Amino acid sequence: METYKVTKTIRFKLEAQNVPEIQKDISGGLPVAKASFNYYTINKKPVDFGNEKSELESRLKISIDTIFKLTRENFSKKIEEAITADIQKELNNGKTLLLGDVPMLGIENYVSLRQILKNIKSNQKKAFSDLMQSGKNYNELKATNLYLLNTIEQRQFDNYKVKTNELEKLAVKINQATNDNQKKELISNKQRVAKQRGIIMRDNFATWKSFSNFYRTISQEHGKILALLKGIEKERTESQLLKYWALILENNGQHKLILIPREKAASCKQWIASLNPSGDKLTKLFWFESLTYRSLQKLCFGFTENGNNKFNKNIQNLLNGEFAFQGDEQKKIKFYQSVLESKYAQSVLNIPIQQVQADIINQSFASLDDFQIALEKICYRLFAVVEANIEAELLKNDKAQIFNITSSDLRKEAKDKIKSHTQIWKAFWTSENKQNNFETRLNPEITITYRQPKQSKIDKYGERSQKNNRYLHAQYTLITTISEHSNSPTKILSFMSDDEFKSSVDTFNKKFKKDEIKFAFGIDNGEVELSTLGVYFPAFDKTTYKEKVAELEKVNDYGFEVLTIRNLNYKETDYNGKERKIIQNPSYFLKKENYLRTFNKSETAYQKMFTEQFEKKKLLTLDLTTAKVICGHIVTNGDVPALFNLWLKHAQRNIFEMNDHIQKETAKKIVLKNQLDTDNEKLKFAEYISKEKEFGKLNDDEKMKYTKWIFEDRDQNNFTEVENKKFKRCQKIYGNYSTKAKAPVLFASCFIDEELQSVTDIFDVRHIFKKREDFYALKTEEEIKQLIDSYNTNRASHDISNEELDLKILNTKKALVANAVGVIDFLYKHYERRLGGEGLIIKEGFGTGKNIYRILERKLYQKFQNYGLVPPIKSLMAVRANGIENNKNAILQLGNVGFIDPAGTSQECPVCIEGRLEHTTTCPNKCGFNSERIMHSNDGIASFNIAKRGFNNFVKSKTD
RNA sequence: AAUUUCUACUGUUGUAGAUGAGGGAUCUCGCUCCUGGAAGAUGGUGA
RNA sequence: UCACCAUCUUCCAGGAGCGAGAUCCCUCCAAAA
Repeated sequence: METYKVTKTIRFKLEAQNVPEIQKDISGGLPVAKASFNYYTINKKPVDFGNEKSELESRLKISIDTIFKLTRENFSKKIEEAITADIQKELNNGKTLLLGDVPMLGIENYVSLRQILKNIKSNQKKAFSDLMQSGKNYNELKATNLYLLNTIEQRQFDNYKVKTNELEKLAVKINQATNDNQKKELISNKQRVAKQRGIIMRDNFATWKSFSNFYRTISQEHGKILALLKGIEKERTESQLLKYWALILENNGQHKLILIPREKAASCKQWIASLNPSGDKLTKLFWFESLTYRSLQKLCFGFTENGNNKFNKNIQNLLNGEFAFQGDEQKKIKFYQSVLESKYAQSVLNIPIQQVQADIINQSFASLDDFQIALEKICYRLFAVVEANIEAELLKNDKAQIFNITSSDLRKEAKDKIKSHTQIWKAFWTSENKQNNFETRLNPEITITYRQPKQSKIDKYGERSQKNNRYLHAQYTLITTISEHSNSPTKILSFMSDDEFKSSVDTFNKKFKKDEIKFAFGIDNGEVELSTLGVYFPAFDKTTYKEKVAELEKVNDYGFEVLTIRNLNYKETDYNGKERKIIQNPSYFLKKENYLRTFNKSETAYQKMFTEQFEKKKLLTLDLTTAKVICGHIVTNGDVPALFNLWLKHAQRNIFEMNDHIQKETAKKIVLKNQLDTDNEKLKFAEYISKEKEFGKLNDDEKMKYTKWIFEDRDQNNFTEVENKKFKRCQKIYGNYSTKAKAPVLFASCFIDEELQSVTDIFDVRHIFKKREDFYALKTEEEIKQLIDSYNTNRASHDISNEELDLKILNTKKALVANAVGVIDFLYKHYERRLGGEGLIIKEGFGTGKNIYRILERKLYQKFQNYGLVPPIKSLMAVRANGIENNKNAILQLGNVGFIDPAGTSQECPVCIEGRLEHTTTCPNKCGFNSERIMHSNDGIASFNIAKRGFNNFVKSKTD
């Protein structure tokens, strides 16, 4: 399908060769210099600007008389007069009524409208509050000046006073007897009490409420204008760093940067243009020139109204501003064509006269866009010169400054696995690009950043350590931005209104035909670990159980190949006398080349190794948790350690905040256990894992049954379907704790000063830690327990702040999701190629309404956006809406992406549906299904079910 | 504890993923200090 | 029994200073001696 004007920021390492001027000025990257490839774009000198402040001031000097006309709210004349009377008080001394800003805006004589409004608001509430506390009556109220409130009904305040009274009563209960449990309880109640009171006040008070709205109104304009000012001022850098003309020099397969002083710029070009156009004399020079549709606009119009722009002065006859071109694309296009056609234009706009003439001037266009694209399409020009001795002449005369561009990839051309970003940069220079009319486009703007090496790793840690690493040094980082598929419509769905968006996206969705679909994936929502994955094909929809099972027996025909690690413990010794462990990075044992260079072994040994250490399988599901791609291979257990780190930190954070829960001076004994015995603990736990709203509807016996339904076998605790359904609805976080099944979990209960079997605080250690077999290879459970035990009491162990903890976690999350995105991308390609069609990525519709999952959602989307299978959009998380509730048939579609309802889960059998089932266990209905040689675990059945339903919903979905 | 990515693991030239860049307004909720009022426990005030 | 003082504490309201989070919009190529 089509492609998009995707924009990608990119960056490279800079090395100083000669910086006579830059070095004069020489935590994170710091801007130091900004430069452009376009000799015209430099000419926007800062001085080329007026005193914009004064004009904006015209928008701000509101008078008292207009204020009531600035609001949608309706006020009784008496209320309006009172506001005016109040304002008259405030009208004293200062006269310049303003929005409110830096005194530079309006001089100290200024008074903020917002503040005055906020003032009055505060005074009224305060006055009212103390009246309340004093215990006066309605008549008292009426005799007061509370214009905002004295209009309040006799009825209403009754409530409020009563309620107020309630707070007083409650307060003495808190003044006295100082019992925590009840005091907390009491505080809760009061909080509630206050909640509704606010509701009451907020909602039931028209004058108050109205005014509230009024204040909430005035602030919006102030906010809109303030954004403008900030933008303007920030952009309006009086001494803006943009002072250099950017050039490109190539030499010996390496590219160099050149920055020229502005003053010298002019003359430079002159000298430049006199040289030969082509050759193979080693040294080469480059520069950019182009004209843009967007610039035409700003050339043809703009300052025109100001009487400044001299271009339009000379073409007045050709014309009536841009706005005059109302509902007529043929007018603008022909207008423009004339402009171009205009020799005068041709005398100063550096354009391909011949080319423009042949295609632009000569031809007509169906729509404005078409014209636009062509313009910039052609306008983009790349110039080259061949001559030796160039750089010294530039240095000798032009006082130029030069930089070197470098990376890991650059410094070895002679290899295959180049990083994805470097392709772009490389591909840019190629002739084929030029042949295609500069498909890939370099924006004419660049950035230079400085980054002081971080102290923390310098002195005693890498410097004195004599390490190989180069973070401790000074660095110059180049920031650039590139385009893809520029020669394509700049389709934007962002700016649409309500009804508009839905139509547009639907039109988009029409691209995909129901018969084209060949396969559909599915992503489970399970929180036991990251997630689980499945795939489906329509052919599985047979008519009878026997047909379905037989079809399901063709995994050799439909499945995907996989490699599995045999022995994790496996390790070797290299040619340098150090142990390598396979588990830590399998690649060293996969890619033949690396193996040889490391271990000095022969081809046959490699072959024997390969065969012995691994296994091959074909499956219809997968464990996404640990999955990674290596050298075009899928491995379940590729990266154990990534998970491990995740959990560990997981543990660290939750435990640390538990102790740091202002647990001051109280012996909140935090005890770590592998299970829970008493009902008090169990009941105190199930609450954490259920919705309080639905929890309150359970009785004590139901609460007891719920705990048994959690911590006890459900095959013997004969709960009813309604009980199960109620429990499922109560369930908040999906999980498993069946007795001590193959995923044992810990617990971090917190006794209160002793083993008092009545009250406790228990975070589900599902937030803290879980145990898996695989980890053992890394560390022994005893070592694992000892380590974590450090957390609970060892305060000194917490030498690092949260600011680090959080970002470590956040980035750890990023890494997993990145591995995930790799596997999913790989798979998609495979099937596509294998079946010659497009598939559907169906995801459990977890959203804002209902953390990784959000992340997973996002990054997934972007990997697919470069493919153009999905619309362009503001931001996925600012899109989603209703239509995702109470329907097993519901579906939301965005391109090939789709969201559905979470009703129903693993239990539904693939074949007989109704029979509850577990992986490795035969169907209770004896339908004939088996999961022995088709899936990997229990979770696989779920991800199979979700796709099955998702595809059925998609076909059911009808635009008809 | 080799990095445009120091972002992941291993590790002085590997496997993956990386648009992102900058920036700002509004609104809520947590924690400290200040001013006034409410309201409460003592000891002196007159039976 | 009542006006004020002594003492310490709870609460609300209002103001300032500090911290976290949702939600939205913009930025990323143009001139004459």
